[PDB]
Amino acid sequence: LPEEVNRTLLQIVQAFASDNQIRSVAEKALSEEWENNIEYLLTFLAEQAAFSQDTTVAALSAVLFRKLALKAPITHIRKEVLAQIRSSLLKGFLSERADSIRHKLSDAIAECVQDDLPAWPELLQALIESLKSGNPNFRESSFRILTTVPYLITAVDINSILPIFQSGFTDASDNVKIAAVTAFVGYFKQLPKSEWSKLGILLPSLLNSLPRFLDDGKDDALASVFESLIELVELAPKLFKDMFDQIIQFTDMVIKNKDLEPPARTTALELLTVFSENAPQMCKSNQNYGQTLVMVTLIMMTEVSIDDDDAAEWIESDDTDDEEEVTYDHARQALDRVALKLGGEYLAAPLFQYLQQMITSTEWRERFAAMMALSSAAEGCADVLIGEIPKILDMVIPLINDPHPRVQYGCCNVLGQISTDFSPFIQRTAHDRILPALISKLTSECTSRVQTHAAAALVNFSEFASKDILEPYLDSLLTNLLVLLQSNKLYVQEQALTTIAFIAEAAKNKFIKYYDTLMPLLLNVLKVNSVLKGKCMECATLIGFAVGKEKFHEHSQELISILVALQNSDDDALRSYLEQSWSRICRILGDDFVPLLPIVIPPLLITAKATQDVGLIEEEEAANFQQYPDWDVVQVQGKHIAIHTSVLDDKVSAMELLQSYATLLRGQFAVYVKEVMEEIALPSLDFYLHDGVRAAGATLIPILLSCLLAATEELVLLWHKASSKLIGGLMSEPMPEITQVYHNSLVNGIKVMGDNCLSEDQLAAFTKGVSANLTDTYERMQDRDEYNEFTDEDLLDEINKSIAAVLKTTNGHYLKNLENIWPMINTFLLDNEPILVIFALVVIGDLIQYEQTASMKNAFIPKVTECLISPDARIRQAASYIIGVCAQYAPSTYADVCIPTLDTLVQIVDGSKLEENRSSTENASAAIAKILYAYDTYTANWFKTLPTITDKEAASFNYQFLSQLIENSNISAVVDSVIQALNERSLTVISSVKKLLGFLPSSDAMAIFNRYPADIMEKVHKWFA
Repeated sequence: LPEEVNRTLLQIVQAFASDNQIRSVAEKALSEEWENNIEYLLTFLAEQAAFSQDTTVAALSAVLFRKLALKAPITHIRKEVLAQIRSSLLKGFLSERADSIRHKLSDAIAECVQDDLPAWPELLQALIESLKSGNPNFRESSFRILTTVPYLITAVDINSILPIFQSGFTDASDNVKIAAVTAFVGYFKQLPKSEWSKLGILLPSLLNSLPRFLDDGKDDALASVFESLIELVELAPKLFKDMFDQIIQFTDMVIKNKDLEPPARTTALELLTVFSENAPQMCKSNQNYGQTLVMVTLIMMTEVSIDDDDAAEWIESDDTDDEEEVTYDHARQALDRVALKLGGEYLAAPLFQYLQQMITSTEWRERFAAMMALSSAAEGCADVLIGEIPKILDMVIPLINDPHPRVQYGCCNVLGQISTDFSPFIQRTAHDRILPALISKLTSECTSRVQTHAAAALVNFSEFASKDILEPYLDSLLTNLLVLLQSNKLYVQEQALTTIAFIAEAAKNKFIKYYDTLMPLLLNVLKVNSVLKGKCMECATLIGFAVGKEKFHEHSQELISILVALQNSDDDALRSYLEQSWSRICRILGDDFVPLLPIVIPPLLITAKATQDVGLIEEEEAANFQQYPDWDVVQVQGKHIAIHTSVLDDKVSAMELLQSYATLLRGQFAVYVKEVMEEIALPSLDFYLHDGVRAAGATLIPILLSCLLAATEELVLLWHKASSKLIGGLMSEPMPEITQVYHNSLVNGIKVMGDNCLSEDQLAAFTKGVSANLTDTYERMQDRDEYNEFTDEDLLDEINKSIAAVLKTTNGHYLKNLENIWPMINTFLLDNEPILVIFALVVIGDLIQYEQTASMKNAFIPKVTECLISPDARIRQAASYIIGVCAQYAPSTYADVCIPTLDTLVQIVDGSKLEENRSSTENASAAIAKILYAYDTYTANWFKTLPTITDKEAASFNYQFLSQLIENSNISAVVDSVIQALNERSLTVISSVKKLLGFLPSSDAMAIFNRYPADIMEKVHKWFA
């Protein structure tokens, strides 16, 4: 560099070390003054990083160099100057640099290796030498560069690179070892699989180098390696098959060694568990995984109240978790997660081997652990455990009265967890065992923690319990809970209110009995602490719904005044109990809520208008932004962003409430429609960073319209704006799941708005979207390895609904646009994948409903007649509906196919009468009835397919036909066929039947409804003329 340039830059970069003022003045100077100067700047910084004897200036420059070299970008730099930079960087790397500075140089160097940059063979050469150096920092930094630039691994000869890694794993220095493993795993995460087979052979060397960490007592570094291995299991789990037992045994060995600090034990557990989430067939196929996993997690769950056998510290504290019981926490999460992926088929047996034993230990911690373990595994193993239910209770329930209060707590928990996981069956079956067990723990004989947890477990039970089942136990439950309500400890009171609330909600009308006593107790609590009052308001309004409006009106006025007070006064946890309560009052009050809207809606508007609160951010400026629970950072197109997740979640919550107020208030909500639609719903579709928002936006639309419609041009303006943005969203929406919501949204919009609600350019725009969606679905299904082991059906189901909706609103005229995507529809019809076939068949049936299709008759009847006798009942269903609809709307143009196939329909109609394909064969039945109407042996066949109970449109036709086959000793089958249809709520046919019964003796007539029980004879009486 020119000598002047140097001291200019030297001064500025020295201003960087320091204060805001001196350091911002330097920042300005650089960003304002320094495409004319970039290569000088780059050259300067690279020289500083390489040669400056000042640590701080050196570091700074290296970091700056890295930042500015991406921004440049490095590609657009003069070959002449790249070379100089590369050489000085390399010279600095190979000189005497402090460890931290070599790291930064390494990362700068990485910025100068790029596929389209001129070849840099000096780097390869310097790395090969450095890996052989006796200075650990040279070795570490070399693997680091191969971590950042993994493609360099491909550029080295295979017979050099393999020994490089084997040496890496084996190195004297732990830091070198960590860097080699990082680099090794990094390889897999940056290169295509076609390249993997080339380092894969090394996994054994890596695994074999593991026990050495334990020998050296270097378990903290073991944890780092376990973390790289965790990533490798996600990428290439199969690679570990057949060294499988050796990693399993090794992690077993480590987890059991309980004077290791926990990091190495918890990461080893994570390694174990992650296999089940990435290679379930593998873990299932070896008995040893399940066994080690269960054994190991049971041990860890024992690690509670350490050095505190009485649990003194725990009885005194609140019912929140002591998050300092880390290994215990990890163990239950693990057991849960594995159980979920492998199922009970695979782990009930090993689990129970160990439970039996620990249940009876004299170590309380083990009896506890057994409860917590069952409790963790229960969801996952539901499939098997749902039928070992009395056996479970026999083991669990004795401990309800265990000497030790934590075992008691433990027992309450299992009863709670199980009540949820085995619902609704367990409510029906075990109330006689469960409720008394729990109720007995409510008494003030027991400790605060246990009483509260028993009360907690009662919520779990109640969620899925019948009012009828709970009824005999209410008095007992209530009297006990009232005691806890008076407890002296905040948390006991709070749980008591919540338990009462949720019991009440289940009890419904059976709770009316208890209302007069409870409600003033509740009012007094309110008049007297945010969670208490919120939990109290929640309890009051849940009680209010359970008892109904009239009864709730005894205190509603006062309650409402307290709500208002609470809302407008000087925890954000309260805001929610308030919101949900107002909303619950509106479900109780019906139209009487309307006066309250001006209290309740304004705060919801504010929240529901939160903008996409985004920070276009920088690489380092992330990991710290990531610290916050309330924030998450993602990458859009390489360049990153910080999104305030909490705020966006809150927007959704508020939109949900706006949506339910609209749904219940209907016409009454009309005053808000324009505001919510334009300032909330619609802008929400452009929230590309949060799909909940986008979805809530779409579901709001038709509900808003329907509200304005019921009250009253603006409706049209709004609808036009809305439908347009939905349609345009169909082409640009990346998530198929959201795409489905838009279509469903349009269908609902169309049903609200009625006839011809869409314009011609809209219809064309909807077709491109439909086409893009059909295109992207085909391409995803043409997807499905050496290393690895309904959202599409649902989307297509909805697209069928939108197309039908659009056809109906246009009354056929959409057939013109429909021609453009016939190639799509055709490919589908003759693919193999049954889902695409069903889609196309269903579209086809819609086309025919609107004799102008002959154009195509020749193209799809061959496939339809195939489909008729497919193994797949959903295919037969779609096909027969098509044939039925052919005869109905296009009778002369399809007379030739319909009558031939008529025999096929008599055959398909005869597994037919099952639940699973009752659907299919009911359509066939209706299909033949349709044909017999459009154009005697056949009709007698048809009859032997009644009654029709599952499909509504089919049933509609068959009994219309049955009514014509009459008005223009089968008599008890005739009547029954009809009674069954009504009774099963599938579908004037009655008028025809009356006349038939007229033509019989009074005693013959009466004997038909000999068979029928009282409840359906109550209904029969109220059906007849």
